[PDB]
Amino acid sequence: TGHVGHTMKFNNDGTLASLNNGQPITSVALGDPATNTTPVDMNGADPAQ
Amino acid sequence: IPAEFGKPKQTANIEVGVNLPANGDLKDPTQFDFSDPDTYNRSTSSTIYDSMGQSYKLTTYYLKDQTQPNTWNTYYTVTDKEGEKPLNVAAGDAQTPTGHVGHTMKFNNDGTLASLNNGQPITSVALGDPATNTTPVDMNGADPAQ
Repeated sequence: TGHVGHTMKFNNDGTLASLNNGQPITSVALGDPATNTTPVDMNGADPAQ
Repeated sequence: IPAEFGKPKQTANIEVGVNLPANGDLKDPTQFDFSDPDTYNRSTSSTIYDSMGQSYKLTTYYLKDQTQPNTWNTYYTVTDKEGEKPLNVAAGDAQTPTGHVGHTMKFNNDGTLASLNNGQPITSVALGDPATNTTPVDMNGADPAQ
């Protein structure tokens, strides 16, 4: 359906192994129609947040 | 014993400070018509005086731009005894197919003012001069170049 998340991996002892294949987790712009297929209706706020 | 005594002074500077609703509906700049309230968002009334002391009603119309975010279109109209004649700005950056010239207001994401009339001061054309305005104000013998 095009919903993009991130994967969290853990070791056998319960400790954190990896997050998003080692890349920082940043989301696409909330109210920007050019980058997000479902832009947030920001009601005049900054769409690039 | 005069009923009215004073020296009339014409209106030259009008300082307006307003807060514009950020959640208001977007409007079409090209479809603006001061006779149709649904084309714009808000309208305020102000009273102005000519050189001879006649009172006139100045109605200010605010439109929220749909094409450009955080952008507002503001129009001016002068009300005389024949009707409500729109007032045009000489160098305003808000233009309509109907020939009504306003000025554009841009705002930053934190809510502060970003720019006014592309950085140029707001000067309106002469009220009663038919050579400068397509809709002259009938100033009743007062100064037409105000």
